Amino acid sequence: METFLFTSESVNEGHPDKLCDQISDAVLDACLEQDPDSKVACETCTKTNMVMVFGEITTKATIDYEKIVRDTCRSIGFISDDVGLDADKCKVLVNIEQQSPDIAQGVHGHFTKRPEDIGAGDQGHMFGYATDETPELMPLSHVLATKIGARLTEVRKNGTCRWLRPDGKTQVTVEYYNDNGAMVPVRVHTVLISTQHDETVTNDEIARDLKEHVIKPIIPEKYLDDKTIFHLNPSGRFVIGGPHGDAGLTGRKIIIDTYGGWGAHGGGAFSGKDPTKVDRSGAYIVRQAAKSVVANGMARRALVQVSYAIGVPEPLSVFVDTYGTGLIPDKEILKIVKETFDFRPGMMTINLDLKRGGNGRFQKTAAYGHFGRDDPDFTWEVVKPLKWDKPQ
Amino acid sequence: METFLFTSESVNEGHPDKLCDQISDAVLDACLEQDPDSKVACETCTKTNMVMVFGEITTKATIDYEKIVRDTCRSIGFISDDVGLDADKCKVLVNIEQQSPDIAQGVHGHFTKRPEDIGAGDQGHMFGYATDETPELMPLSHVLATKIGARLTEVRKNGTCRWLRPDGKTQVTVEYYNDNGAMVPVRVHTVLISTQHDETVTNDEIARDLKEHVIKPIIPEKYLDDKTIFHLNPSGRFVIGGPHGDAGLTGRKIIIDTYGGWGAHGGGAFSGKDPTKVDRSGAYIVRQAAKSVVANGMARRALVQVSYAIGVPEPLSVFVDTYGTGLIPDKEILKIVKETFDFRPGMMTINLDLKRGGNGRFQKTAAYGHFGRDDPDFTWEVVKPLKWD
Ligand SMILES: Nc1ncnc2c1ncn2[C@@H]1O[C@H](COP(=O)(O)CP(=O)(O)OP(=O)(O)O)[C@@H](O)[C@H]1O
Ligand SMILES: Nc1ncnc2c1ncn2[C@@H]1O[C@H](COP(=O)(O)CP(=O)(O)OP(=O)(O)O)[C@@H](O)[C@H]1O
Ligand code: MET
Ligand code: MET
Ligand SMILES: [K+]
Ligand SMILES: [K+]
Ligand SMILES: [Mg+2]
Ligand SMILES: [Mg+2]
Ligand SMILES: [Mg+2]
Ligand SMILES: [Mg+2]
Ligand SMILES: [Mg+2]
Repeated sequence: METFLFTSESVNEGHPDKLCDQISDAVLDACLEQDPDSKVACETCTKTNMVMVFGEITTKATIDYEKIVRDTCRSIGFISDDVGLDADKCKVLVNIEQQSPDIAQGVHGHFTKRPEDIGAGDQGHMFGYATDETPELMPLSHVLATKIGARLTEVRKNGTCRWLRPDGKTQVTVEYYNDNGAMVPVRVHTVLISTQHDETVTNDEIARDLKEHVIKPIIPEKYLDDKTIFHLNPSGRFVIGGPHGDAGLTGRKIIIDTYGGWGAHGGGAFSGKDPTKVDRSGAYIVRQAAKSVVANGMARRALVQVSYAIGVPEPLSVFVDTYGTGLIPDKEILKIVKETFDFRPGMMTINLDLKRGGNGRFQKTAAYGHFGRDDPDFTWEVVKPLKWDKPQ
Repeated sequence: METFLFTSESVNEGHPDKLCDQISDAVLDACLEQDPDSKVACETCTKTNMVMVFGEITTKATIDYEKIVRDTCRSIGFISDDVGLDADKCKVLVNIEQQSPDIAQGVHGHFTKRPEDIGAGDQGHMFGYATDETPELMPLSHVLATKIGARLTEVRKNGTCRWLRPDGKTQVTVEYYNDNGAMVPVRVHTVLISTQHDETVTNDEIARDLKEHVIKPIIPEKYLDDKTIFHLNPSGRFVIGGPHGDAGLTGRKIIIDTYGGWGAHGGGAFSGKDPTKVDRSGAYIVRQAAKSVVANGMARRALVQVSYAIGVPEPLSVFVDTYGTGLIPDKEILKIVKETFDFRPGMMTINLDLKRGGNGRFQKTAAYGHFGRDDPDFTWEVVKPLKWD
């Protein structure tokens, strides 16, 4: 049986880049809760004892940027210089201005353009992907790395591993077989975790606890064997973490946000962006398309690209590829996708309910990936029925 | 003839995200020039009247961060509030500290580990890609978007289009034919440019000038026809730009830095990173491997993944896929790539000469893409001979 090794990583919510995504999306949530028509382009960065929120917001909302920043950091567990950032000591810089009027006239006519006439908030390209290899129609390498990172957070919060600190990363190498273009996981080859820790725990205790409390409960037993490789805190010490160890920025985890290196990426970040930014609304809709093609049994795997021009409602290009797993030709799947899905940003916003913030609607997307989640707020995970001649 | 549409974009050196990449790599260059063993992790961000350099540097170098920032902005053409940032008046913030000692012990033993023992400076995965569809073994959608963006900067600087301002973007949609897994460009479907401009030029003049001075000189005539679509400054006004129009950050153009959506990306940014950061040295080596497989005639297309753990010299995984274009099996190409290439970071650094800064060695990688360039400083663009039958 010929196989190959494919690797995906993740980080948890205490990773300093993920912190920035969550602050950017906490700001988006706060704007939309008061003004659903908010134009939001909120970037965040962090380093030792410093968070800065910067970029462009036009909102009728009254927003306390400082509070949102400190509250977000506090909830993730950045509550002392000892764990790499103190939410209640750190400098909070704010360099927020209104959206460029040159952008605003072209995109939405300063909040006068009707939904079907709203232009793309910028140019770019976006991909959606789905694979039948997991029930959430996501790649197993990604899913396993992601769920391990979430389990790492959970055993700190639930008091199972009292020695953990917020900042952690994971990486899973899966051995795969190609079944007529479909991806069939064989076994997990290598599992890696690097997690921040206090000074009370030995490397033997870290290794024991990570294997028993974190990795074993998440990876299906059928994928683990006596030859599976384990790298557990390979640096040998990870006491210094969060912004103290490593500068964070919004949009530096776009592959961890998406498909772990499977499918494709157009390069646009998600977090801190209102849905006129097709970086977000476009990627969500082409995930809905890719997932719908696979969930309807039209294909075992699907990749969809869309592209846009700033100020133009209609996409410049659309493609569908099923890696030869389609039960009808890709040209016919492309025709069905284009008849079923409205790629116009004004339409995507309403059709996926993307102007709703609050109850951390977008903050939830900013850690543990945007795709393959079952929370009803993830509206682009809802499968659309597709009209086709489905085999008996 | 059955075809499909594939789109790639670019931005030029005046795009605020690309400005950040160039500042981050200007800081790397400046450190390496004095201290080749500099540990550099320099992030940059920018918004109206403000640039900030932040992250971690351990260097024996004496560095003027403010001068490097202002010189980099000045050279790109950010010389007034009128064109979106004033290199001589903007606030320059600096939050640079030394590398975490916890990282330093694990990666390089505080500058004591020998090359073969240097660990990956972090975990992660990187892909390299090559395609025989262009002489540079890069995807045509990416190459055309990139070369159009570079021509856009050129006609501003050389005084061909004097209305231009530094900040511009491109996108090209190519109609492709699949030839048994190989990619064969048929024609250019859609060309888009959005460029910053002064108040002295009409939208009709912009469209005329961009077609005649920027697009026509770059796109091969064989790819352009009467049905090619043009979007030329479709927003209708792009007077405000650079940091004034839009916040920039290092590492927010990783697809424009690489293959324009072709192949794959592991998510690691390049700019501001010394070569112990396998995000950079790992991506460079797997581009060299993918390109070498294609240039040796082993395949018409090649994707190579490598992955690492922090502190471990040897990669955790390697894969080769030729999209069914391989003339020998992918398992055998993987065996030749692993016998030919040394993926240990301490060895990659020396083998690609990545500790040399100066004459903007890394600053030049920080706009117009890291791959498919002819400049001899792009050491990873050198084809290695591969032994096969
Ligand atoms: N008035 C205008 N009309 C058209 N384009 C404009 C414009 N003002 C600015 N732009 C361009 O649009 C660019 C934005 O590109 P991106 O950086 O791709 C946006 P982003 O939302 O930060 O997404 P990213 O995640 O891809 O960085 C600006 O930096 C500039 O080149
Ligand atoms: N001592 C240590 N041992 C192991 N891991 C550590 C560590 N100190 C920090 N790390 C982890 O390594 C992370 C670095 O993750 P990344 O953000 O991927 C690095 P980067 O150079 O910024 O690349 P990027 O482009 O992927 O963002 C830190 O944020 C932290 O989680
Ligand atoms: C076209 S620049 C990208 C969007 C811009 N940041 C805004 O505020 O809408
Ligand atoms: C493992 S954290 C990423 C690297 C870090 N910025 C450094 O200073 O080396
Ligand atoms: K960093
Ligand atoms: K931005
Ligand atoms: Mg990072
Ligand atoms: Mg106060
Ligand atoms: Mg973009
Ligand atoms: Mg940007
Ligand atoms: Mg990384």
